Amino acid sequence: MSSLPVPYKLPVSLSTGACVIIKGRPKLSFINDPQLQVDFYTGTDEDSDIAFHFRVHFGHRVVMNSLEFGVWKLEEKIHYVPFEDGEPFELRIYVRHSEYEVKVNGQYIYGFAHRHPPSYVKMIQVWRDVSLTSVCVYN
Ligand SMILES: OC[C@H]1O[C@@H](O[C@H]2[C@H](O)[C@@H](O)[C@H](O)O[C@@H]2CO)[C@H](O)[C@@H](O)[C@H]1O
Repeated sequence: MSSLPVPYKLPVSLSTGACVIIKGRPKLSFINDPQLQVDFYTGTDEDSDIAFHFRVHFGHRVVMNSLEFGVWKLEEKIHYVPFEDGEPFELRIYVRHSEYEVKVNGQYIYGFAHRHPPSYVKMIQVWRDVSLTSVCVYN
């Protein structure tokens, strides 16, 4: 029941081989339609673009996208992701040469083809209805 502040922001540097590990817990029950959002920004300003947007509608679906010149682009969705109601989760995002690889709770979930070079990602924001245990960037 320790937590980072939410919304949480940190500066980052991403390269091939890097891994973002996010651990926390939904802060509300699923019947309350809670959400989790992770945004990889290509700048440090409020109005910077988002190279990778990962949004969990707990109990319903996951959507992924990018924000480019202020426009949401092609939405990619996952019907089922194994987040458990009331349980802690572990989310990992690996930076590969051609895609981000998304892992949740020991399962491979998705490969998101890059739309922007990861070298341009400058900060990450993790927010909405979560308590956050830790946000680590490796390599
Ligand atoms: O694509 C990410 C983007 O989704 C918007 O919401 C979408 C919603 O996901 C979709 O089911 C519906 O058909 O259209 C909505 C508007 O495009 C969010 O508004 C936005 O914040 C992003 O999360």
